[PDB]
Amino acid sequence: AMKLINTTWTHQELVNNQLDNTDAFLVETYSAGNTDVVFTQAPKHYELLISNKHRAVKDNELEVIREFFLKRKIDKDIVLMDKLRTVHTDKLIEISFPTTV
Ligand code: NA
Ligand code: NA
Repeated sequence: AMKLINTTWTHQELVNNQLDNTDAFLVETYSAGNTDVVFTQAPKHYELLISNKHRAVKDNELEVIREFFLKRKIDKDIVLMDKLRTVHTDKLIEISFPTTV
């Protein structure tokens, strides 16, 4: 089955572009097979950007990716879990996780 692979080490342009020009203070990238994930933390919000150049991203994929970040990467204690926002477009899913701090 499909595992999330941290690919940050070979996305150093993108990591730095996002750190220097955005409110993000953490930027990481991951593969989920041929699906690409960008994960960030900034004051007041974490973000996941999930996209797939070839195909629509499937619902079970979304669920596996989301629950991986929630379990491993996101401090749920500061997240506003009733205020999650998920924007679904054609080949792009955007999940916002507001935070107290
Ligand atoms: Na920044
Ligand atoms: Na963020």
